[PDB]
Amino acid sequence: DMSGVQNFIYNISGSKALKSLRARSFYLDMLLEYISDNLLEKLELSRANILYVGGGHAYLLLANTNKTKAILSDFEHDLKTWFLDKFKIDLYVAMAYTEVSANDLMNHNGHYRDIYRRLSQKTSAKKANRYTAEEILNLNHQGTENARECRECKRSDLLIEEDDICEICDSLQKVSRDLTRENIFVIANEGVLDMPFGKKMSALSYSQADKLKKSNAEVQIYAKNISEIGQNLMTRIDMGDYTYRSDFHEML
RNA sequence: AGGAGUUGAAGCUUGGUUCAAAGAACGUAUCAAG
Repeated sequence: DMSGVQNFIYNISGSKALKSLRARSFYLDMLLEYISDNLLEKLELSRANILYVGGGHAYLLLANTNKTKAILSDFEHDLKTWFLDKFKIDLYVAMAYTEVSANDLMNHNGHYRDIYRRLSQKTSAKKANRYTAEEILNLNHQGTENARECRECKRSDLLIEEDDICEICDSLQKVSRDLTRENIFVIANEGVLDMPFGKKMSALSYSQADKLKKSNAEVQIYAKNISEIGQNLMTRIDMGDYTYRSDFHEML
């Protein structure tokens, strides 16, 4: 459960507000996609365990073992720290597990809508008490004063030189500029848009950088269309980007 | 030898016909988009 997605989509006041809007609306979905897929990868598991991924929500179905509990708490700590590095209080995921017996989801004694209700109660409980003590202490201690800010992300750190737009705040605009229908999305240790756990996204087109797919170890592919099912391994991400002309003057 | 008595009376006082028609209905410049 990502909270406050709307105020991050509309955290724009600059010139390029058409591009940044579609950039952020794509970016939240793709963050939720890679976060879920990396959890399944660290759970040595296939993508069949996803019931549904939507706008800000991702419901899952895993096993009930204590090893999964340990890796779930570690995933909690890593993901929470990575958001607290990048989006200070702006974005927050609320992972809560609920346990059910195998008889309990057979629906013979009922008890399924209250499984959703209990998961909502635990999600709201973790939403009520978000950060721990040392997270708030570090988050107040890392404050500093500067004479510059970015104009969308009104934010006084991680700003580039000679120009006054924050690094995600400019990366979204650039990657929104080069984004078409048949374009491919790729993630690796070198990219443009920041994702946990330290692997970025390039979102490069069919161009001179297609040659990474040869020996693409530790590299994943997010697709709009699927044609090749040999050694391509492109999984579909559902995003709708119809564009007639992209210039409003020619359009009118 | 001329005297009187009528000095105008009645009727219609406008009738019908189209009673605002076609045009423009904001254009631009910053803002934005590229």
